[PDB]
Amino acid sequence: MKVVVIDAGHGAKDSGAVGISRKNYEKTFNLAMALKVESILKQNPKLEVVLTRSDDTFLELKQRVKVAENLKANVFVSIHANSSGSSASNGTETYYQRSASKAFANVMHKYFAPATGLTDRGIRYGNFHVIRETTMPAVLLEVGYLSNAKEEATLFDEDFQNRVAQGIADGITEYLDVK
Ligand SMILES: [Zn+2]
Repeated sequence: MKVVVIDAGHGAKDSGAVGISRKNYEKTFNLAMALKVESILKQNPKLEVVLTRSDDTFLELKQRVKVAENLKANVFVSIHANSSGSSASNGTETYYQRSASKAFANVMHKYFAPATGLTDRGIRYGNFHVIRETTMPAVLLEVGYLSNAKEEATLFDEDFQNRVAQGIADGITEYLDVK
């Protein structure tokens, strides 16, 4: 089968970005999203879904990449939530670091971006360890900004997460052509 590695950014001592409300942590959002994407993709027998973390545990960047490399993942998707010094910043972004990951970023963004319904900030280059050191198509998704009051609430909305999780799942399913 085709192996899909889903990486929920941060975890444990690393809370990631703290929402403007000061009541939500990015790590919480990342895990909830990863678990939802896993549940959706698990229904596909042509896929073998592996999560770098399935609970609130700490994982070094090198460790997340090692799993993907060791299990020979076909794709790698790191899920994150963004933060800005200005509470006005908002939108969804998809990052790639290597040329071989651009096709996947394009397909992923095609289904992922519309699902968030947030401002489409497009596909951008990002020098992030997990998408740089990986050798298979790898993208990092910054779903939305936790620094924006309305957007933070939206990212922690159950329906939003389910819709976006399906979009992320579609990006993977479509790219791997396992419909
Ligand atoms: Zn992050």
